[PDB]
Amino acid sequence: RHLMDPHIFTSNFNNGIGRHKTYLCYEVERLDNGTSVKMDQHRGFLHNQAKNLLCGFYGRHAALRFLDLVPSLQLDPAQIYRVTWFISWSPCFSWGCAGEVRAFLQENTHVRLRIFAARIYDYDPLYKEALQMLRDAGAQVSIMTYDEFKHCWDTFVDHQGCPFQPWDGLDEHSQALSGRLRAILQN
DNA sequence: CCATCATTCGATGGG
Ligand SMILES: O=P(O)(O)O[C@H]1[C@H](OP(=O)(O)O)[C@@H](OP(=O)(O)O)[C@H](OP(=O)(O)O)[C@@H](OP(=O)(O)O)[C@H]1OP(=O)(O)O
Ligand SMILES: [Cl-]
Ligand SMILES: [Zn+2]
Repeated sequence: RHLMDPHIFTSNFNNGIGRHKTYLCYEVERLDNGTSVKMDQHRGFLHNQAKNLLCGFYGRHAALRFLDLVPSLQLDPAQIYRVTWFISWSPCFSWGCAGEVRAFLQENTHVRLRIFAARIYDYDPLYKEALQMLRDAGAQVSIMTYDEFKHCWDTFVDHQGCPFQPWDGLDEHSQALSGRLRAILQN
């Protein structure tokens, strides 16, 4: 029902250009005997609650906003689900975000998590430890390529019929990030 | 409250 402005998608998911915000598009699928049935009702997008020192508020990261909304998803404890995130920045360690996602996965063994990041959040000096902790908790940690960007455009954006138009350098940036993520996950 | 930055889950500066 709720779709993202095209300008907001192309300004926030560009994998060579940073913004001072995080968007997270999410999709939930049920895993059956062999198959997976797509649950169109369980998809949407959100962004971080911005830091706001006028109120003494040091923000709430997009990943923790997703954990906040999990109860409202009303996932049946008797079924197994795969959650996919398409997140403009990779999850941080230093605010405790990777830790809470790990705790979530340990507490909810019927939920399998897949994360595709557009960009690596290395402003956090412990960014490697975040990506390794999520992998160690059983999350698939990946870089967004053309296929994931095009899927997010097609699925989450208010395109009004406009096909995905890849930005210059999309493939080159995806490959370079893919190489940085592989070196981090080798250990 | 915006505007800027060729913008790292905002920091500044101007009014
Ligand atoms: O079932 P297929 O023959 O592979 O059709 C695919 C498939 O459609 P769905 O998204 O409806 O399943 C792609 O998604 P995947 O299942 O392969 O992940 C989709 O890509 P988007 O998710 O990017 O929209 C793609 O694109 P489109 O619907 O734009 O044609 C479409 O067709 P093609 O792969 O033949 O282009
Ligand atoms: Cl985070
Ligand atoms: Zn965080």
